[PDB]
Amino acid sequence: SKGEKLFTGVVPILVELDGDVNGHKFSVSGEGEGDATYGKMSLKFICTTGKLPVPWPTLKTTLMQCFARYPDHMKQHDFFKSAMPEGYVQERTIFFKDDGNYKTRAEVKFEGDTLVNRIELKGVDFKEDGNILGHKLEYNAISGNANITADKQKNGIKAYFTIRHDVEDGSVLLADHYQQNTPIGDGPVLLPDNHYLSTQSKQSKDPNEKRDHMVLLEFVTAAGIPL
Repeated sequence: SKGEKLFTGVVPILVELDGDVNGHKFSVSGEGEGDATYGKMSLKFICTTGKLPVPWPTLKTTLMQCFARYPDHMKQHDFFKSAMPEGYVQERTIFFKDDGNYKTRAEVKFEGDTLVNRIELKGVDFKEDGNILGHKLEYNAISGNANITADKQKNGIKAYFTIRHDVEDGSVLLADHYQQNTPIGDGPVLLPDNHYLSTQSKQSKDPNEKRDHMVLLEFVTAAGIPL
């Protein structure tokens, strides 16, 4: 696809998130640049409705795998880039153990020159005193592997992985992600063989930013097929 070509230089990123967890509505915008050759994303995320009613780290996976660096020999398995510019739908259920789940739906596509990630997120039945709504999560960078497999009956892909979140009482809150992605356009796409994306994240704060925010630097690289 020509879509792989759309990603050879640096690409402006816009992220929009409409959320709702146990009623508390919130919104997060994100702005930055992705440079897929290096697998790099640099982004700043702000909560535009005031304080964020969940921990940022729990929103990280939801807030562009099209920006991953596919080794040249794996590039026949790059579904994300093949779907562009029409984009793809990315849905997830994220099951936090001993607490509620988030259901998320997003469209990742080009709008003019910009890569837009548009998200609806929705969580119910969380514990008002659990470690999410009571803000009891530590603020660490989330790294790990997303495990990809073709889903040919749906012309797209699925992923599955578990993020481990360090809690403040010294414990671990496990978050099981079940992902499904399906192409928005009707063009041909690349339906990969099994592989994973390796993410290396660096989370920080702009000190002079006074709004609730998260500053991210990400590196994502595809792997698990040898040649």
